[PDB]
Amino acid sequence: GGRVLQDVFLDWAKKYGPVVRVNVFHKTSVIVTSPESVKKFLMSTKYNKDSKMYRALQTVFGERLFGQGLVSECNYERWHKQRRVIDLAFSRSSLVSLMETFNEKAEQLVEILEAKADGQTPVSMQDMLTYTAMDILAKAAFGMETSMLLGAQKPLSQAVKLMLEGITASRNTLAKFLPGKRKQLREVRESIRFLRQVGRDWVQRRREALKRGEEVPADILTQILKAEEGAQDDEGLLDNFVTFFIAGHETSANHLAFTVMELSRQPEIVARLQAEVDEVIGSKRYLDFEDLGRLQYLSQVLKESLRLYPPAWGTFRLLEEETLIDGVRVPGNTPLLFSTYVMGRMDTYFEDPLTFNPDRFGPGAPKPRFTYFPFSLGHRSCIGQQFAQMEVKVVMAKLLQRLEFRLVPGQRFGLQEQATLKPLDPVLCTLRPRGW
Ligand SMILES: CC[C@@H]([C@H](C)O)n1ncn(-c2ccc(N3CCN(c4ccc(OC[C@@H]5CO[C@@](Cn6cncn6)(c6ccc(F)cc6F)C5)cc4)CC3)cc2)c1=O
Ligand code: HEM
Repeated sequence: GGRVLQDVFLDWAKKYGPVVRVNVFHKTSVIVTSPESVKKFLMSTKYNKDSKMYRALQTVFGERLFGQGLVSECNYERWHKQRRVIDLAFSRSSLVSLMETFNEKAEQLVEILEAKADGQTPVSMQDMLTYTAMDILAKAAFGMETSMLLGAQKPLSQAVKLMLEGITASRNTLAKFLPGKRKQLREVRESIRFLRQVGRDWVQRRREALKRGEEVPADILTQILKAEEGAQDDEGLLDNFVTFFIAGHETSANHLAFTVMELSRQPEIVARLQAEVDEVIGSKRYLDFEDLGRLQYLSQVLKESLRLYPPAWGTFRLLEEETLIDGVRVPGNTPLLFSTYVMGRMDTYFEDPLTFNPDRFGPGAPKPRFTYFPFSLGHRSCIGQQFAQMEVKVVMAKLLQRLEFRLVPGQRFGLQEQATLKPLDPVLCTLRPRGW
């Protein structure tokens, strides 16, 4: 069964009102599920991330993973310094110029799949979408080619896989430390060091090029380095390398996987997606930036996919002074937990919440008001939002143009939780070419 901790929180939120104490963490924390509260705490620089919660990202099993990178830096000043600089890499011109990378990798994904489109060969969409998102990220952020889509870098994607399973366990055990052997523990440490070392090398390869007076176009890497000029160590730079290395591919992959998974049982939705893709791009191969804006219906489908299946389920702020929240006195020094997964599944905020219905986001439908935030909100919202929404439309658009998917019998629709929420089963499918 693929219930996650988020599902328990949901149960408790429906039953116990909009402020609920939990005791699964470092502390009595409080899960906060009223829209007004979401607005209050997220939409204000006055509230900041809980350093105690994000320590699980800082280091893992004694090994430095995300450090004080852009996600896990809780101190506002130190965080604003990083964010000002790194923001330059996500300008509109910065993103428009990634379209070629997004197209190249999307195209390459589809060809690999058309090569397997006999209707018998089982293919892990979760693996495939992961390879694609990784190849996009490496090229787009770091100027490097991983070619996982071409069977390359098996150790790299092994290190990522273990690091992530490692995060799952780093939360837990829990009496389960006698059974789950030292093998897993040191493999995770190995993996985490593998990742930092890839960072060291790609920082090297980059510095080498600049030293030969070579011309390097402005980059996420360019901006992470610049955020680090003056530092005694490269250690704050590696934090940011690893953060972007994982954040910039894993959750885009989960989102793609959930979308393909859910679409496999929504034939009407699929037909309408096909109809839209036919009129916007036809059978043309490259999608321009202007084309993405016109995939209106595809936007709604993805928004709806993020409402039921948000990979990044929420966030935590620290409540420093005792405050009254929805009629409940909550003491100072208390961690607040926000969940877009929880709120998206409450019939209080969404009629018939288990029905996948993209019309909820149709033009003219009032936007959800603090009941939906798959990219978080306020100052600590996702820097990579537009980047993600772009690449995901590029991939999904191409799949829809050329392929049809059928989920392999015995594949489940349920969730697991690693660093993020993702499908429990890979998304094993057989494929045919569109029109069969
Ligand atoms: C027995 C022991 C016992 C005692 C000792 O008795 N004990 N005592 C205390 N606890 C304890 C304490 C704490 C927990 N927590 C449970 C989980 N928590 C947690 C924190 C942060 C989270 O952030 C999620 C990231 C955010 O962003 C993403 C997504 N994303 C955005 N853009 C792109 N990707 C992201 C970022 C960067 C990347 F690089 C990749 C990513 F995907 C995902 C999520 C969860 C904290 C630990 C549990 C138990 C015990 O168990
Ligand atoms: C569809 C996939 C994506 C979703 C659902 C997602 C969602 C989120 C959310 C919920 C936050 C977490 C904030 C918190 O812990 O409170 C966030 C932050 C962040 N994400 Fe994304 N994201 C995705 C893709 C991107 C990609 C492509 C990148 C990089 C290119 C990335 C970069 C980051 C970083 C650096 C932050 C921290 C920003 C800051 O605190 O200033 N994400 N993401």
